[PDB]
Amino acid sequence: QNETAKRELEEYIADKKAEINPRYRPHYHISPPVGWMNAPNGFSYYKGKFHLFYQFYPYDSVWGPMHWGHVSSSNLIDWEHLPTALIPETEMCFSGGAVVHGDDLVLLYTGRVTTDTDPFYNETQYLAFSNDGVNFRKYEGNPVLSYVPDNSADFRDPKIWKFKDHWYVVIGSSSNKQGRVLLYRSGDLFNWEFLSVLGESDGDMGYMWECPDLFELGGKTIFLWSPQGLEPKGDRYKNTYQTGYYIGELDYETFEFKTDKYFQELDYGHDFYATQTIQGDGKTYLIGWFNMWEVPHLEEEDGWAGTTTLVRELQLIGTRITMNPLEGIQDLRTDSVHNGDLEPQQAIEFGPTAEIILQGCLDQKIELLIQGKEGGLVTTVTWDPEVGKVIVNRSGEVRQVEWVPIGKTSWRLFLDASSLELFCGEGEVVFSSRIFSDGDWVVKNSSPQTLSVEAYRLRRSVPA
Ligand SMILES: OC[C@H]1O[C@@](CO)(O[C@H]2O[C@H](CO)[C@@H](O)[C@H](O)[C@H]2O)[C@@H](O)[C@@H]1O
Repeated sequence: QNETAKRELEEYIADKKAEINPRYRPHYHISPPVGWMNAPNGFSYYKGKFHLFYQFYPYDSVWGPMHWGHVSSSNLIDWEHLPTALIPETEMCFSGGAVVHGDDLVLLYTGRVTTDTDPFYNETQYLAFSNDGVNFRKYEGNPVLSYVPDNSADFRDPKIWKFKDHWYVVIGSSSNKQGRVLLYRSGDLFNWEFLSVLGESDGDMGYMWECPDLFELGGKTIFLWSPQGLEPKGDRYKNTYQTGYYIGELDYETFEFKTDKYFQELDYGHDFYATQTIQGDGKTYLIGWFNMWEVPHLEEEDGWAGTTTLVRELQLIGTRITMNPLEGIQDLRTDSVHNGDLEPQQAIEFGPTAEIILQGCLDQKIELLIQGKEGGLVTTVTWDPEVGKVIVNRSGEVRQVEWVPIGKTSWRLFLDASSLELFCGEGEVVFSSRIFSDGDWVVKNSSPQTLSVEAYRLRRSVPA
């Protein structure tokens, strides 16, 4: 590693840290120490700790020359910052995965380099290694994988896993302005054999397929990815770009992904894009970037942008991936703020953090009004039984979906200094939206019915 380049960045961060307005900084969501965060990267388990990286531009609250930020956790709730894992050189350090080989945590990441031809960039897969889980050195012979079908300039966001005697990777690409994902495999992590175009847009599924993922859940293969170029369709695909999944079966003989290509959005909120998953304890954990491309970031002017979501546990119930907060998220709970009846127009007061478990009768309207103690911008969460929809109105911008409850009719709502995550029922309908208002959260019952509300303040689990 370049000791000069590193030390200079560590001291830029340690100094720039004092200029970070804390007003919107999350208490219990992963945020960059300073500057810009986008897609989470290389979700891994190495030496008794979950490791997570992320697309990181230290020097400003907007996108720029891509670094890998780095955090670790015992419980997937509390996270410590580590030194910047990857600093760009000739290549920007674009998204990718991480896997444990020997004593080593191995990062497989896309290196984007400039060119002087129409695309004006090229994408290949770079290796970096660590034995201490702190310092990362790039492989002398990078890139280890350069071949992409139709010589497409788009070739990014490898998700690597081990099955039998091979590492497999799914990688995002385009061709004739159609999104696609490519399956490769290696015996040694250095030499990569192309297997198949796992899926491709027929025209209606966008021009680029970012942050692909592939894993088993509920006895099925999930292809989870971030397509760009979907048209809004009724209530769906309203965000700048989408994250969603196909259900099917990956055949490890034919390397064919057999699916009906029934697309579903994972998260119905305003600010959900680009996911990572890991499997352990017989569970499937997922985390996403808690922002959206080409829309205002109200925290930008405070010298930072972006958080992750809460880590969610996945299940496949029928045809639906449910998301729920971690079983032990209740460890965040400090003060018990409310229990039982919350009458019409009655309000609950928090600090910057809130957990609310609410139930009403689904025969009548449910509505929460969420706003700062000192007023400012409003977010409303509504059950409208006329249309059978959950509606998150974030400062006038609507996200809504039909909700057919699996079982539980209760909602679990998590507020952080500048975020909202609504888990409806058993997690079949989830909204993740960034929210901003003036001061400590006040939540008012706007419903024409009394709600049952269990409410807590939540402690910090991440740095300022
Ligand atoms: O930081 C690059 C990293 O982010 C992803 C997913 O968000 O792609 C981004 O890259 C470009 C940044 O301007 C955009 O063209 C693209 O739309 C944006 O999503 C990953 O694909 C990539 O590794």
